[PDB]
Amino acid sequence: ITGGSSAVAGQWPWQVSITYEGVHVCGGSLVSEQWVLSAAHCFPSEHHKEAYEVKLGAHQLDSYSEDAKVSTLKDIIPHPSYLQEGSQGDIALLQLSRPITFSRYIRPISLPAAQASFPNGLHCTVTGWGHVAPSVSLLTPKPLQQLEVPLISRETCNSLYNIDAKPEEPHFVQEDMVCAGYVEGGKDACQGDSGGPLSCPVEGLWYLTGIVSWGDACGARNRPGVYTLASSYASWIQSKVTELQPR
Ligand SMILES: NCCCC[C@H](NC(=O)OCc1ccccc1)C(=O)N[C@@H](CCc1ccccc1)C(=O)N[C@@H](CCCCN)[C@H](O)c1nc2ccccc2o1
Repeated sequence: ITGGSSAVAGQWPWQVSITYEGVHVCGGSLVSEQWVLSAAHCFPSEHHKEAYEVKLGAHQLDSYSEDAKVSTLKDIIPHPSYLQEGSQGDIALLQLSRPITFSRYIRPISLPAAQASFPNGLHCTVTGWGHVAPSVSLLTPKPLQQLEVPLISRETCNSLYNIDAKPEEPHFVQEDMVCAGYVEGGKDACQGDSGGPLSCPVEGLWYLTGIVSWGDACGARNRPGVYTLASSYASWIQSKVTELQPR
């Protein structure tokens, strides 16, 4: 996250860190005791399931905490429509090896229904431990960063992405995607934020509106972050989780 601030411990208790071979690669959002939602693109086919971990209840990734818990994965379920980068369906259900116990620092975020609308301009928050500037990693001890971002329609977003575009480097915001951020840049999600929450306030609660997906250069003007809409997958998530792990 570039241009944000450090959250306070426990503020975003659904935020998880996903690591591959012990290195943070992506965020995720806890959605039940044994399920995490992240980005499909965080889980390429060449990676081995056994090398992933999920760290929950963390604030400073580098700091010891008796509140943080680390898990392996039993299942990685990318949405079947995700074919390649920029594809629709950049979303994955992750089943933890075992169920965790909710705590003050580990709590799920509510999923929106399929027809949840989050209107343009809504001030949502994206969080993560990804880069704080182009190719600049968050400094140890890696306190979770947060950034308030207003929602930007895919239509506006597409037109912004066209400004000074390289015709070879296309960027198309699809119907399952939304943007959020600022036309002048300097404030966005960045590399290593992928997979994490865009959390939006609705009726006193917080919903997982978006999953950090892609953009252009960290904090580039005319390039607000692109997110997969969780609402687009609410039916699929409910179906998958209900069949695989009925309550
Ligand atoms: N390197 C600086 C420049 C980065 C720009 C790049 N854009 C791009 O390729 O457009 C292609 C396109 C073509 C056609 C239609 C649309 C899009 C980009 O966003 N790539 C994603 C990962 C790949 C990806 C690309 C398209 C879709 C889905 C996934 C990335 O970096 N996502 C970050 C979060 C970024 C948050 C908003 N800026 C997450 O944290 C993470 N995923 C990563 C995977 C590997 C390594 C680092 C990663 O970081």
